[PDB]
Amino acid sequence: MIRTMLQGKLHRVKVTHADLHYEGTCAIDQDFLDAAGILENEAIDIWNVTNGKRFSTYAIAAERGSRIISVNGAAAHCASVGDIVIIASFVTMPDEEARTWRPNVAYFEGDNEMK
Amino acid sequence: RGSMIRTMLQGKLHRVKVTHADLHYEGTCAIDQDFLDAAGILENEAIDIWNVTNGKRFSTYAIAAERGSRIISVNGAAAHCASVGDIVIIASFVTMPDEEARTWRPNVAYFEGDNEMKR
Amino acid sequence: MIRTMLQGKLHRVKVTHADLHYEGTCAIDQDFLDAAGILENEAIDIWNVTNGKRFSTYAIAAERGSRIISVNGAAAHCASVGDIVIIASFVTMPDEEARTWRPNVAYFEGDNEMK
Amino acid sequence: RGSMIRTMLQGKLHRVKVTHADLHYEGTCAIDQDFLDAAGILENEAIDIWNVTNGKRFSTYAIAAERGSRIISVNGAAAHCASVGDIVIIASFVTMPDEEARTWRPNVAYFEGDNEMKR
Ligand code: NA
Ligand code: NA
Repeated sequence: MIRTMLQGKLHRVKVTHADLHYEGTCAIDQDFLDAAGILENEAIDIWNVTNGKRFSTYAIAAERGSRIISVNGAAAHCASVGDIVIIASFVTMPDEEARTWRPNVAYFEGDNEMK
Repeated sequence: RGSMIRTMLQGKLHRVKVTHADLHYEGTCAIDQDFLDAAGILENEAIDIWNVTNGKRFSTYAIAAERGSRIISVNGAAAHCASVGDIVIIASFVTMPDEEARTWRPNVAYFEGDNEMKR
Repeated sequence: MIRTMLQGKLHRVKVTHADLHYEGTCAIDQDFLDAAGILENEAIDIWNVTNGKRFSTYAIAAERGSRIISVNGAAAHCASVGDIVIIASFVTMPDEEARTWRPNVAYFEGDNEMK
Repeated sequence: RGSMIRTMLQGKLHRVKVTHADLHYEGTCAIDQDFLDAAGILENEAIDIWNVTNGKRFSTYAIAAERGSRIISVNGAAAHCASVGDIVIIASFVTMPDEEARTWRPNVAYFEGDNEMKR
């Protein structure tokens, strides 16, 4: 059987931009994507610690070192600048592999400073 | 064998406008076949609809509307989630192994006006 | 690439029972499951035409011919007796097969009379 | 090859009670490893939580809490969706080909009282 497993997680990043009108696509500092194993164009779940909203989208890379978490398009209805969110992706694999799988978790403090 | 499988954006229709929404007398969401083609979306494929106007997010499937009709019809229970005039994003996601995912290019079609696909 | 496709749909069935406390598991007349290709223990989506709620659960079989649609446990917060719902399941398959895939759709009127 | 793949209930914890819920200082949901074993749920597996008390439904993942702790800890953003004392159902779903799905038996564990697993 095939299991759905946490691939990686950005833990407690702060939303830095949220534009309904002008922008549409969610964007995340490429360094953060790299640490969590999350890919450009991959499905992600965003869990908003500030307001409790939970939604699914995909992200593209923001510039390395920018520390950007940009939640745009329709998703701007779900997060505001300054909200603390958790961003996760999930992968599937057979049960035998899933039993030893290790996700990639990156922790943040302050203004999206990775620990 | 046993490769880790990613869920990736296959394609999307960016900022199409809902043209029809009927709760009672229709059920199935329908999208102009030309639009489905541009986004690589199939008839009967699962789609996510993200409503830019009201923020609602939901999952359904679509059938093809007549080519050239420019229809985006959100019917059945989903008519509680969108209305005629609303701007929505319609996406489909596929699964593939990690290596393919890392160079995958989604099929994105951009819209304006009367559901005119931009060049 | 692997596509997620509609497997089958029960179109406009009426909820006949909704018990939060006593029962937990959603149940559907086995004849209806058979017509839609939906399996016992399969993930299903329920889209409530009456109140707009959309949720995911799984169902077990109710007695053949009972015409039961029972929405119980936590899901009783999402539907009431008399609500009209659409129940769907989805399967995955490769793109090449998905292009010709045909879902199983069953239509209903009145008191869960299949057409 | 090309078999149609079903999403099936793998297992569930039926009517466990939330024992801890911390928004700010913790993130990860945790479940007594004995409970994970009984339901066939893995550490880091996607789970659905259906809150019997308040009707909220959400998806997350769990890590193992100490065996015998009887912990059901719903933390991070998910602490907006459950509270200590709430009765919840925790399910995981797996995928498999249609033939296997048709005879698949989910791993269901039933609870009462102080998160006591019924025989
Ligand atoms: Na407009
Ligand atoms: Na109790």
